Parts: sequence; structure tokens; C-alpha cells
Amino acid sequence: SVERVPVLIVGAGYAGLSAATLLAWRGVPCRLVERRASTSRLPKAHGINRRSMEVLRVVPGLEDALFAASRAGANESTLIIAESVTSPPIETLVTKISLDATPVSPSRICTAGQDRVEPVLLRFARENGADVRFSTTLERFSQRDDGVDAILRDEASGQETTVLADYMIAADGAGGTIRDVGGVKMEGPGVLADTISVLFEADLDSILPGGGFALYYLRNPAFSGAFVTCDEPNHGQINIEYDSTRDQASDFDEERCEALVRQSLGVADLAVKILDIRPWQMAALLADRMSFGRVFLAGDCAHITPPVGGLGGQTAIQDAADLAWKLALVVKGQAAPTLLDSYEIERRPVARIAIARSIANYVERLLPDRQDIRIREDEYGLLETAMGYRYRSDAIIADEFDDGACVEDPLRPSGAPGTRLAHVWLRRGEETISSHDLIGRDFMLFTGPDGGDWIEAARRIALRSKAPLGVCRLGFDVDDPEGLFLPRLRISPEGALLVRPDGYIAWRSRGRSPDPFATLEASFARVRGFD
Amino acid sequence: SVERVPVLIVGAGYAGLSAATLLAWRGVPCRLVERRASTSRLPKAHGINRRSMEVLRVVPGLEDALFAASRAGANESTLIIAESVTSPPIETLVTKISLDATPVSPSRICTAGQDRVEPVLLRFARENGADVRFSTTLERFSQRDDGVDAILRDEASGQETTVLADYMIAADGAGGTIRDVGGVKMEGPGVLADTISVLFEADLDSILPGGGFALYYLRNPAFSGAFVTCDEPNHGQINIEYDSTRDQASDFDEERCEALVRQSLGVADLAVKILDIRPWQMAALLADRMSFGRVFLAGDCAHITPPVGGLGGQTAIQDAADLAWKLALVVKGQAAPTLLDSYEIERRPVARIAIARSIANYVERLLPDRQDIRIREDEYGLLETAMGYRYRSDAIIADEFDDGACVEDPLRPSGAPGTRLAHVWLRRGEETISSHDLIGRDFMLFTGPDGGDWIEAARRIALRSKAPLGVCRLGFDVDDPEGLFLPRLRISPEGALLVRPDGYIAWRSRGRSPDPFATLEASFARVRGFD
Amino acid sequence: SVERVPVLIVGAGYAGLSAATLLAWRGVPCRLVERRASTSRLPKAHGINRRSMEVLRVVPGLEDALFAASRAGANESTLIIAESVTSPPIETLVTKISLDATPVSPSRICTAGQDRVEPVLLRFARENGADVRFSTTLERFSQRDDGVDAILRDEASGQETTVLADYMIAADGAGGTIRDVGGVKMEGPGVLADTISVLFEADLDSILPGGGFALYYLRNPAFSGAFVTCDEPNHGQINIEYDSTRDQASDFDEERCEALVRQSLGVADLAVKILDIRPWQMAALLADRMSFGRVFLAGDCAHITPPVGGLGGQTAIQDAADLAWKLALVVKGQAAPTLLDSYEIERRPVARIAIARSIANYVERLLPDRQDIRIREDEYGLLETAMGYRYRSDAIIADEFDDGACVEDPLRPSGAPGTRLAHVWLRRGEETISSHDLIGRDFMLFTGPDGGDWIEAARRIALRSKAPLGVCRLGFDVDDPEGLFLPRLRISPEGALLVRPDGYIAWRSRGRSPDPFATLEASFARVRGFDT
Ligand SMILES: Cc1cc2nc3c(=O)[nH]c(=O)nc-3n(C[C@H](O)[C@H](O)[C@H](O)COP(=O)(O)OP(=O)(O)OC[C@H]3O[C@@H](n4cnc5c(N)ncnc54)[C@H](O)[C@@H]3O)c2cc1C
Ligand SMILES: Cc1cc2nc3c(=O)[nH]c(=O)nc-3n(C[C@H](O)[C@H](O)[C@H](O)COP(=O)(O)OP(=O)(O)OC[C@H]3O[C@@H](n4cnc5c(N)ncnc54)[C@H](O)[C@@H]3O)c2cc1C
Ligand SMILES: Cc1cc2nc3c(=O)[nH]c(=O)nc-3n(C[C@H](O)[C@H](O)[C@H](O)COP(=O)(O)OP(=O)(O)OC[C@H]3O[C@@H](n4cnc5c(N)ncnc54)[C@H](O)[C@@H]3O)c2cc1C
Ligand SMILES: [Br-]
Ligand SMILES: [Br-]
Ligand SMILES: [Br-]
Ligand SMILES: [Br-]
Ligand SMILES: [Br-]
Ligand SMILES: [Br-]
Ligand SMILES: [Br-]
Ligand SMILES: [Br-]
Ligand SMILES: [Br-]
Ligand SMILES: [Br-]
Ligand SMILES: [Br-]
Ligand SMILES: [Br-]
Ligand SMILES: [Br-]
Ligand code: NA
Repeated sequence: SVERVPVLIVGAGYAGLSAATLLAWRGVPCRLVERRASTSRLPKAHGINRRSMEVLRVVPGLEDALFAASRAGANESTLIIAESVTSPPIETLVTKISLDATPVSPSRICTAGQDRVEPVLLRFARENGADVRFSTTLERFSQRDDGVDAILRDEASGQETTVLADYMIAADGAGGTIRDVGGVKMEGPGVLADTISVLFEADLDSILPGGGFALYYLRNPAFSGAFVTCDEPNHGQINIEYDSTRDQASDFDEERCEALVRQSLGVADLAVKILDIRPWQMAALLADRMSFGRVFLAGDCAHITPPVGGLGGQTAIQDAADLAWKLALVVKGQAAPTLLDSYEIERRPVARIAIARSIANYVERLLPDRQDIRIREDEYGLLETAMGYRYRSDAIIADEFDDGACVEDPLRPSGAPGTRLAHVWLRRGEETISSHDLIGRDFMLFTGPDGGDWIEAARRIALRSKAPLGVCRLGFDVDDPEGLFLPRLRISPEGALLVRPDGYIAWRSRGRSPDPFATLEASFARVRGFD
Repeated sequence: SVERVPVLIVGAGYAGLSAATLLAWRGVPCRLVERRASTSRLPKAHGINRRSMEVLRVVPGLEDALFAASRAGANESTLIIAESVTSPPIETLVTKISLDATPVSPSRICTAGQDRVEPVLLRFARENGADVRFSTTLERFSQRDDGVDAILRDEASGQETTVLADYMIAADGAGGTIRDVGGVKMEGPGVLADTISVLFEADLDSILPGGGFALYYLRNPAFSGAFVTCDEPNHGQINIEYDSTRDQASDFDEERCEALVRQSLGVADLAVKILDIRPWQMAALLADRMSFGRVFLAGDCAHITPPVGGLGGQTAIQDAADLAWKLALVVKGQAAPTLLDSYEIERRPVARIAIARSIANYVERLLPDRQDIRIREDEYGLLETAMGYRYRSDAIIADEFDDGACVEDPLRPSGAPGTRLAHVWLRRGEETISSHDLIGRDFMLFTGPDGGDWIEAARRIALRSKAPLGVCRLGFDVDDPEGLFLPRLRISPEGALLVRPDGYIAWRSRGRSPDPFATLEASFARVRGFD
Repeated sequence: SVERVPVLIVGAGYAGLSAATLLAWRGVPCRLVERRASTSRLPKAHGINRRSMEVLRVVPGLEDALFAASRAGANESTLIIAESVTSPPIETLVTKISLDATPVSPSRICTAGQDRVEPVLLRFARENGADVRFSTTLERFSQRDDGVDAILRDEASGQETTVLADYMIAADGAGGTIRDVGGVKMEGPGVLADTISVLFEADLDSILPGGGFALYYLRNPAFSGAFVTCDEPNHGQINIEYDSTRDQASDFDEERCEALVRQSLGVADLAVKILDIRPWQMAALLADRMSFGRVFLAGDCAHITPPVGGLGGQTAIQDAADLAWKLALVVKGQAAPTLLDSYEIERRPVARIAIARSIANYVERLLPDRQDIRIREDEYGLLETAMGYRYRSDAIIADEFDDGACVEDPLRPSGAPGTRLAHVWLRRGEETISSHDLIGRDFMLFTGPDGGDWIEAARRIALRSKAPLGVCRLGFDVDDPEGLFLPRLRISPEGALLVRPDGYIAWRSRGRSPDPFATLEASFARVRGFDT
């Protein structure tokens, strides 16, 4: 049996499920295959940061559903370093007060665990048309010049079928083997720590009186680890590091783990139900390339990060967001296949900074002595890393005076191409909407109120079906009373600003042009891979 | 037989009197000459911010005195934008509740005017041994090999005199011609507005509710300007911009200024007695050099900033305090004269951002239509600009992988070298002091409780070194009960932290060193100009 | 004794000042004479194209100075066809977006006009040792077997002077008479148009939007011409074609040119200050020969091109560069005089297509009505003409199966001997450089990573060959991560590539050689004019 599909996604985690929901929503028929039988697995990741939600909230209903699926609710997150969760805090890294005082995004922080997120993505992936098939395995594949030939295998029978796809998203995890087909090599420090993860049930309401969602980095003299509060109330997980020379994963039975749950919580005796025990590793590795022919590595198969910064799942989501909009343009013929060359160019350095940020969080919060393992070249600030990372590819018309910075303070936007369009409230009559509520579907061209020569130029381009472009004239379609949009992005009232479907600035004009149509038509062509 | 002096100061505004007050307190005999007969002139500036009060409070008694000389007192400051001082607010920028909600400093805001501040500074300069000669003018000068040959002149007789100085601080104001001797070119936007300042007396208690300090930025349809309250009660000041192509300075006689006072106040029946009228310019200019030879430019002669934000007089004070401690070391043989090369490389960027900040306050507050004059690359937060600027020079051992950040949030301190040592309520036994109460006089070495290797290295250093070095070990000399000092500065219990006499961090070690003496000795030598 | 100088250059335009700058930078003492008293003239040309900037950039500081002297800054060029400079464009041929999206060269487009470009060249010629004497004329000359003896004449006085010179670069412009001493015939269409050129001053700021360089081809119903922005702010220049039978050059007084400046600008009520009015012509003529004896014709004196392509000032520069590296070898005794026979062999066909390209642009852009003047036999693409021209001569060891093509697409390089070395971004350690940053001074030998046999041959050659030979290995000295250089030029890792001082490939071996010393020696010798 042989069927064809535009996009084939292998893997039903954060990367693959996001890729399918966004590719579905943007009108691209896809099929997702996943070896497991359901999303039902132990939670690993907790929380969706602001940028992850920005790329996901273009899908109607998705954001509220993610927040409804959470126990703690919006911005209700605390981060503490201590010797145990009942010990005096060594330091307090984040609170609801601190998240509320950083209005850098139309979205707040969502705290939901992976065990709650993956079903909601599956839900919206299917509602918008994705073909998600569980208990189905990519057995093997090869690439002809016009598509991928994939062999699929039913886990219940072993019966095989062939699917032909224009493109395939390898989303197959840290241990994923699709990349080996392409000879990609994971480079980096490698495995830095052996860990053992324990899921337990216990009276957590009393120990943690006023925290909705809590994460404690436990830095004590017996061991190092962390404790997280799960979405199921009175459920929690600890991830304790162990030395593979002094102990072994087999050595952690129910009796021993109940003591670890009590040591890490700072309680002498507490009734602890051990629900599951898992040995894991903490590694730092980056792929040398993130795509080969028509195969695209997304998520943990492209970049393994130390799970200390909580950046792994978010890079996976944003990886899958970058693929979704770009692939949706290529299969519709609104972009050249060359646009897909920009994927590892833009997304790989982002992964290099996450790995470095994550290593730095691990030293600073858990093992401050181990400064040798850090990559201080690539370290940047926490919000800059999650949210101010910059892109530089042929998918972007750089500013003439580009300083080459890897990040930009989201608090001090310059409006340079390659940066994430700033969040600013605007006015659409008596209602107020974020600038981000005006982007995310097609490209968008913002012009100042004197930007009518650009508007007409954009409307001649947007006449074409090949051309996915809309226009917004400031002071006509929406008003910026405070001057915090186009003035702060250094756009004069005769200027124009082009933003991608992922919300990143692609091109700007401080002011007027001798021929606005030719300027814009050439900008628009170039950034979609045409010449 | 010619009079000889270590430092000669020219001019007795904020810059010059600050320089003399601090130079004298630091044991340096100095002479300040000033053309005018006394301090008594009508005041332009109002207020001393928290950073300026921080460099001034190292002088015993000086901080209380300044607060005592003000009509309104600590944090009693209100900033409003409207169409007249009795029109409904258009915005509100600053309140006593806003400034009480920011415990960034050992000091609060002092609202005293120029006409109040300068006599107090004169008081303490002379008290600390400064030689302040009014009615005396620097007529001309020439730098020799071994000093500056100055020709002083008496305004009463025309009699002239020679003094030889090791160094000369040029504090001669926005128009000062000392800089023209050095080829100093002032660069920037230049004159931005023509203004007229009216000092008046009216029943201000009737139409102003609070009894504290009030500043109204005025956006009339007829004119833009500002109203301020003066320290003499029922005295106020309006600084109104005017178009030089439509009206000229001479056109503003008592009658017209009486009309302007009533317009800008909103009461068209109020009796107004015009005490002075003054034309003035609003300008933006920066010097290419802030030193040449043994001459140093401090205050308005080095940087003319628009007077919206009140940064011009605060920079002057802080220029002066930078000179006072570096000069004090160099004339004491305790630093190499190379240290003075750090004056303009540390101070000129601080003035660069203040010029950009004041332009931005001006546009945002008074002329939102003039977005084009802004210098947006150099604009930072209001509290970053006044207080979180950073210093990069050879007077500062920069921590490697420096990101080049021009400011740092005072609220989120990192302890990196070239930043202002954070304010933290420590405990000296039962006394509760500020971290700032332990700095200011000599170089200070803080260390963590396990940092005794540094301490003894420090003590052996100071035996030889010409410059003192104070030490203070945490948990011993002072106590940090809530880990908000050395921990938050990312200094381990075995680390150390070298703070300059101006309170800025010169060098840090996160932990131990294999030869702590050799690293401290090298550091301490390098941060005083030796190589 | 007589004043003796290695190369005498006559004329200080693009050709002559480029020859002087490059000769002096290559170590050749030379004398340039120019009849005029300073470089100060009216701006004619605008722009230095990418290829011209490659041959000029070898001289340290020169490229930065040319961009520094220009009002508009790199790639900030708009070409537009319209009825007036305020009419809606008929077609826009070029934008900065279009120019930035063509990474064919290390250099970008400099927009500086002739009045800016000529002082920069004179400055760099002199910094490098060139002897430039204004208010000096070549009065007459003759050739010997050992040089040209020249009579120089002072314009202030008419005092005359003899100088004997190994070689004489004839760079004396379209009107130049040096070629007539050689009996050089100019051949081709001849004069195609009479034109008048008006230099004016007007508030162009409040008319032109963008603040960069702009050239407008005017398809006005009343007339055909062109407006150009000048480097001096609020200065422009119009080149208006007039019918010599209906009007004559003397009929364009200040009142009429002010009218022209308003029509071709489209602004009815505009203040025009006429600064100069000049009648000119627009011709297409190619020289019989481009050298005779020790005299080499460089610049417009060897090829007059219609000024629509904008290739005449560019061909002059590249003429000069070709002569400069070749004379520099011959006068240093590092190359046989034979090498100079290749000058006109290689440069004349390049002028032939520049003329054909320029005629084709004048017709397409301004007068589409009469294609009868086109030389379609020699028309090629714009970038192919400017940049992808090919050299065939006894100075390039032609590979087997020569196609015969006059041009090659610079975007699809093949590595054939006789083509320009492709611009490839390479890595030297941490820094990223161009392949071109590695060429320009001496002959360069590129080998693959497994080409030590060539490098060893080359280092022993260089040890006693009169000319220097540099070597660079693609595994060691610089890195080519994306295999875009030697793989794409069809060179295996045991191959080598020989590149001339002008950057054109002279010889290639795709694999190993049975005697790598023998083949490299005979190749290095032949490409320098030595026989067998
Ligand atoms: C202890 C821990 C805590 C973490 N905490 C956080 C956190 O707080 N925040 C955060 O953002 N991130 C966190 N992370 C990281 C985050 O969980 C992962 O980065 C993220 O889930 C990776 O998603 P993915 O889609 O790349 O891969 P995966 O979740 O690995 O999914 C890949 C899927 O591929 C399937 N598959 C593989 N091969 C095939 C095949 N041939 N056919 C079919 N299916 C196949 C597998 O069955 C699997 O479901 C944490 C990680 C750990 C270990
Ligand atoms: C309307 C207005 C409002 C302002 N408001 C504020 C505010 O709220 N807050 C604030 O911080 N700043 C404010 N400023 C700015 C502030 O007043 C100045 O920046 C500050 O006074 C500069 O001090 P200075 O010592 O550099 O110079 P000046 O005050 O100009 O003093 C220099 C002195 O040098 C003397 N002098 C010059 N040449 C000689 C010579 N040859 N011999 C002897 N003496 C000489 C002069 O007589 C003069 O007194 C305001 C300015 C204006 C115009
Ligand atoms: C309207 C117009 C626009 C143009 N636009 C462009 C353009 O955009 N781009 C471009 O590349 N080209 C352009 N050109 C062409 C460009 O101007 C020429 O190709 C170039 O300037 C020729 O340089 P040259 O050195 O050959 O000659 P010339 O500029 O003619 O210099 C020759 C010199 O020789 C001197 N001379 C002559 N006889 C003697 C003697 N006996 N002794 C001493 N000195 C002597 C002359 O005084 C003269 O200065 C344009 C031309 C025109 C007319
Ligand atoms: Br975030
Ligand atoms: Br299913
Ligand atoms: Br709970
Ligand atoms: Br992670
Ligand atoms: Br706007
Ligand atoms: Br299109
Ligand atoms: Br002291
Ligand atoms: Br402050
Ligand atoms: Br003076
Ligand atoms: Br000020
Ligand atoms: Br401590
Ligand atoms: Br070109
Ligand atoms: Br031309
Ligand atoms: Na469209």
C-alpha cells in the first residue's frame, strides 16, 4: 500500500506535535507517526515560555487550552535554590511578581507539564487536519530527487507500507537515528551527569503552602538534584544526580528513593508513594548540520541540552514553528525551496546558545565548583537567550550597519532585521490589541502614516496568489498613541517594516524610496528564496 | 617666587565646588578661582539625585546639610505633564511614593535648588581646607613640562598673579574657553531650542496643594516649557521655549512675561511680580576629549545636555568626584599619572548617554512631534542612565567575555567589574549599615568568610604599596544575614572583590587563586596606572 | 645624460591615472604628463563597477578611499527609466537590494563621480611613487629599438624637454592623436548622437526621495537623455540629446537649459542655477591596433563607447591594470617582452563587446525605435560583459576543448584557463576572507590538500625564476568548508591552479602530473612570454 503526503513528521513529542499543529493550521496536509501507542507517558518538561507561546498562539484556541490544561495558571511560577524544599532559600530566581513586571510579550508564562501539553497539541493537531497515527514506526527511508520514500511499520502486526513525502521532519528525540542516515555528528561536551528521576505521590499542599507551580534546585552536601511540582495535585518529581562510579541505576529501589524524596524535601518522615523510577542522563550535544536534502532535524535529535535551564522543549517547539511556516510556503509555491536552506542557518546558532545557557545554569545553580565545563563564549542573558535571539540568513535583509550580535535585549528593541518584532499595545478603535495580534499568518508590511507609497506598492505585490503579504498603515488601520512601535523600531512616518510569519523582522526602510515597488518587490522576492 | 598648588580649579558651579569639596576632604590642597563675586546667582538646577548624593556623602556632614537647605526635603518630588499647572494631568512621572518605592541607594532624592546647593558646597570645601577665591579669573595659561602656568586676575583691580599647578580642573561651564586651548571640538546636535526663563513671585500656596517640590512640563497650544517651584516660598520659575524666527529675546518684557506666567499657570487673574528675565538656549553637545595634558574638563564645559531630566548638574558632580579621587592618589604618589587617562574614557560615555537621555525626555515630555532629534542607540532607562552606567578602562580589570553593555540594571546587580557596588543593608554587629557606608575613602577589598588568603595578601600588599587598601571580611567584620551582598554579586565564600574609592568594582575573584598575592598585587597595581 | 624613465604615461583620466597608481604600487617608477593644470574638471563618469574595483583594490587604502570620497556609499545606486525624474518609473533596472543580492565579488559598487574619483587616484599614485606633472604636454615622439624618446613641453612657457622611456602608455582620450602616429584606424558606427551636458544646482533634496546615487534614463516625449545625481549635494547633471539639423550647440543658452532642467526633472516651478553647459557627442569606435612598438593604447583613445552602458571608464581602468602588471614584469626582467603582445590580443575583444553592450543599452533604455545600430553578434549579458569576459592569448595555457566563448557567466564558474578566478568566501583561521584577498600581487599557485608535489615544485621554481610565485594550499593555509572553490573550478585534491596578477586563471591541472616540476616550470615560463 502506497500513499503520498506533503510533509511527513516522525515523532509525537513537543517538536513533532507542534510541527503538525502549525503545518495543519497553515493549510499543509501532514501525517505524524509515533512508535508509542498514545501520548501517555511520564512528564519530563514543565512550562511553556513566552516565545513558545507566541509561535503557538497563532492557532485559534491553542493558547487558552494550554493554560486551561495547567494546574497553576498564568505566571504562577517560582524558582528557588536551597538545600531542600523546606530549607531557607539560598536564592530566589523567579516569582509571579517578577514575571508580571516583565510585560515583554502578549502571552504570560504557562506552567503545564509535558503530560498535559502533548495531548492538547494532539487535540489541535487533529482538529486542524493533521493525520496523527500512533503505534506506527518509521522503519527505514531513502531520498529521491523529488521526495522521501519512507517505510512505515505497524507495531501490532509488523505489516509495512510505503509513504512518499515532499519533506520529512525527523523529530525523533535525543536518541533518534534518522540523523545517522545523513551522517550528522552530534558534537559537544557530551554526557555530563547521570541522573535518576523519581515520580512520587505525597502531601505537597502542606509543604508548599502558597506556590502554584514550583521548581527547586537542590544544592546540598549529600547530592545535587531538583524537585518539580506536577500538574496532578500532590504529585511531584525529583531528578537527583548520582555518581556512576559510586552507585548504579539498579541500586535505586523503592526503599532508597523514598529516602531521596525525604532528603530532597527537608522532612524527616513523610509518607511517600513511589510511582515510577527512571535512570536518565544529562548531556550537551549539537548536531553539525540540522537538515540533509529533504530531511529536517527538529528538537532533541538536533540539540541535546542539559535540562537545567528548561530550554530543550522550547527550542523544539520553536524549531517546529520555523519549519511549519517555511515548509507551508514552499509546498504552496509562495517561496523557493531555497528558503529551507535558512532553517539550520537560523536555528542552529539558537541551539548553540541554549546549550551554553543551560550548562551555565547547571554550574551556577547546582555545581558552582564545576566552572571548567562552561562555554562562556556563547553565554548570554536568560531573557535574551529565550527570546532575544537573532537570525542572519538569506531569509533576512540585514541592516547595513550590522554589529553581528547573537542576541538583543528584548527590553531595548532596535527594529533591526533578524530580530523578533517588539510587543507593544496598539489601538484598533476602542479596543486594544498587541502588535503580535496583527502578525503570524502571512507576511505583514507595516508603514508609517505617510507610508502610502509603500502601501500601494505592497498592494500590487499582494495581488499575486504567490505573494502572501498583508499591509497595516499606522494611524489608519491601527494607532500607536505612545510612539512605542514604529518610532522605537526607528521607522519614520514615511518608512516601512516587513515582518515574517514567525514574527521576525525581515526588512525595514527608515524612510521613502525612489521606487518603493521595486525596492519592496525585490525585498519580498529575496527573503522568500527567489532571485 | 611663585605660588605653587597641587590642583587649581577654575569655576565654582556644581563641577568646581564639588571638585574642591572632595579634593580637600581627600587631603589635597587646592585653589578654586571664580570670576563672580559670590555663589549668589539665580538658580537653574533643582535637585541632587541618589548617585550624586552618594559621591557627596563621603564628606562628613555634607549630606544632612544639603537636605537641611531644601524647602521640600527627602523624596518630596512630583513630576507632571499638562497644559498648565492647573489643568488636568496629561501624565504623571514621579511621586514621593514612586521614589520611596525604590530603595536603590543609602540616600534619597534631595530637592534643593542650585542657589541653595552651591553655598553648602562652598561651606564644606572651605571647611575641609579648600582655598576658594571669588572675584578671580583665569585669564590665560600654558602647560609646561612639570605643571601648568596659570595667570590669575583680580576683577576689582585688574591685578594679575601667577600660580603653578600640578593639574588644572577646567570647570568653566557651557561656554568655557579653556577647552579651546586644547583643540577640543564640541560635537552633537547643537542648539535645539531658544528659551526664556522668568523668575517670579506669586501666591503659589493658593494654587499648589502640596508643600513639597513641583515640576510641571507644559504642552500649551501656544508654547512649550516648564514650571518649577523654588526653595524661597511663593517663588516659582518658568522656562518657556520660543521661536527665534517669530519672536526675539528682547520681545519678552515684564508685561509679556506676566502674561506668560499666567498662561503657563492657568490662572488669568493672578498678580505676578517678575523678579528676573533671562534668555537661554537648550543645547546638546559633547567634547571629543575630556582631558589634555594636565588639564581636565568637568561639567558643562565637557558636555552640554538639554535641561529635561536634570542630568547636566548630576554629571558635573560625578565628573568632579572621579577627578577628586584619582588626582588625590596621583599627587600623593599613590598612583601612576596614567590613571588620569581613565578620566575621559570612563566619563565621556556616561555623558554620551545622558545627552541621549535628556533629548529623549525632551521629545517625550515637551515635543513628541520631533522624533528625529533622538539618539536612540544611546538611550537607556531613567534609572540606568543616572545610576547604572558602567565603566571600561585600564583602571578596571574587566571580567573576560565582557558583552560591552553600557548600563546595568541597578535593581538586578551582577557584581561585574566596572559596575557600581550594590546597595545592601548589612549589619555591623547590632548596628545596621549600608554596604556603601564601608566604601568611599580608600580602596576596599571585600572577601567572603573563607577568603582569608586574600586578606593576608591584601595586608602584605599595603605594607609596600603607596596607596592604602582597606579590607572587610564578610561574616566577620560585617554580616550579610540575607545573602544579598557577596552571594548576589556572584562571589563565593572564598572569593574577593576590589572596590574603588568611587564605589565602582575594579576586580573580582569568584573563588580562590593558586597565588592570591601575585594576582592581587598585579591587579591593584594595574588599577592605579602601573604596568 | 638624458632623463630616462621606465614607462611614460600621457594623459590623466581614468586610464592614465590607473596606470600610474598601479605601476607605482607595483614598484615601477613612471612619469605621467597631463596637459591640463589640475584634475579639476566637470564630472563625466559616475560609478566604479565591481571588476574595476577588484583591479584597483590591490593598492592598500585605495578602495576605502574611493568609497570615502563618494556621496552615496556602497551599492546605494538606483537606475530608473521614466519620462522625468518625478514621473512614475517605466522600469527600474537596479536597486541596492538587487546589488547586495549578487555576491559575485569581494567589492561592492562605488558610486563616486569622475570629479571625485580622479583626485583619489592622483593621491594614491603619488603616495606610491608616481611622478605626475600637470601643465605638461607630449609634443611629439619617436620610437627606437630601446625605447620611446619623447618631447615634453611646459604649458606655462613652451619650454621643451626630452625623456627616453622604455614604454609609453598612450592614455590621451577619445580625441587623442598618439594613435595616428601608429596609423591606428578607428572603426565602427562613428558618431551616433549630438548631446549637450548641463551642470546645474537646485534643491534636489526636496525632489529626490532616497539620498543615494540615482541615474535616470529619460524617455521624455520632447527629448531623450539622462539625469544624474552628483556627489556635491544639490548638484545634478543632464545629458540631453538634440538633433544637430534642427538645433545647434550654441542655441542652448542659460534660459533654455533651465527649461531643460525643469522638463527632465518634471518640476514646473523650480529654481535652476546653471553652472556649466557643454556640447558633446556619443560615438562608437574601436581601434585597428591597441599597441604599436613600445606604445600601448589605453582608454577611450583605443575604444570610444556610447555612454549608456557606462563601460568606457571601466574598460579604461581595466586596460590600465592589464598594462601595469605586464609592464612591471617586463621592466623588472621577470617576463619576456613577448608578454606585451598579449595586451591588445586580450583587451581588444573586451572593448568590442563593451561597445556592443553599450550600443544595446542606449537602444533598449532610450531609443527603442531603431535596432539597426545594434551589433548583436557581440552582445552579451550585463554582468557577463562587465565581468565574465574571457582572455585567449599566448599568455594563458588553454585547456583542452576550448569552447570559444567570449564570455562566461560569473555565477556559474568553470575554472577554465582564461577566466576570472571565482569569488569564494574562504577561512584563514578564525577570520573569513575572499579568494581574491589572496591574489593580486604576484603569480599565485593554488593546490588541493593533496598537492604537496606541486607546492614543492613551485617553491623550487620560485627559488630562481626571475618572477615571484606564491603558493597557497587548500587544506592548510586557508579552508574551503563548503567546497565552493577548488571543487567547483574542477580541481581535484591533487590538482593545481595558476592565477595571474590580474586574477585571471593562466593554467590548470585537475590531477597529479608525472613530472610536476617539468610541467609547472614550462607553464610558468610560457605564460610569461618565454618560448617552448
Ligand atoms: C528531566 C528533564 C526535565 C526537563 N525539563 C524541561 C523543562 O522544564 N522545560 C523545557 O522546556 N524542557 C525540559 N526538558 C527537555 C524536554 O523534555 C525535551 O527537550 C523535549 O521533550 C524534546 O521534544 P522532542 O519532540 O524533540 O522529543 P521526544 O520527547 O524525545 O519525542 C520524540 C519521539 O520520537 C518517537 N520516535 C522515535 N523514533 C521513532 C520512529 N522511528 N518512529 C516513530 N516514532 C519514533 C519517540 O517514541 C518519541 O515520542 C526536560 C528534559 C528532562 C530529561
Ligand atoms: C533651565 C535649566 C534647568 C536646569 N535644571 C537642572 C536640574 O533640575 N537638575 C540638574 O542636575 N541640572 C539642571 N540644569 C543643568 C545645570 O544647571 C548645569 O548642568 C550645571 O550647573 C553645570 O555646572 P558647572 O559647574 O559645569 O557649570 P556652571 O554652573 O556654568 O559654572 C561654571 C563657572 O565657571 C566660571 N568661570 C568661567 N570662566 C572662568 C574663568 N576664566 N575664571 C573664573 N571663573 C570662570 C563661571 O563664572 C561659572 O560660575 C539645568 C539647566 C538649565 C539651563
Ligand atoms: C556624459 C558621459 C557620461 C559618462 N558616464 C560614464 C559612466 O557613468 N561610467 C563610466 O564608466 N564611464 C562613463 N563615461 C565615459 C568616461 O567618461 C570615459 O570612458 C573615461 O573618462 C575615459 O578616460 P581616459 O583616461 O580614456 O580619457 P580622458 O578622460 O579623455 O583623459 C585623457 C587625457 O589626456 C590628456 N591629453 C591629451 N593629449 C595629451 C598630450 N599630448 N599630453 C598630455 N595630456 C594629453 C587630456 O587632457 C585628457 O585629460 C561617460 C562619458 C560621458 C561623455
Ligand atoms: Br520567556
Ligand atoms: Br492512532
Ligand atoms: Br499540590
Ligand atoms: Br531542557
Ligand atoms: Br507611526
Ligand atoms: Br510573488
Ligand atoms: Br582619603
Ligand atoms: Br537617582
Ligand atoms: Br582661557
Ligand atoms: Br540638566
Ligand atoms: Br558571605
Ligand atoms: Br559589476
Ligand atoms: Br561609458
Ligand atoms: Na496575495
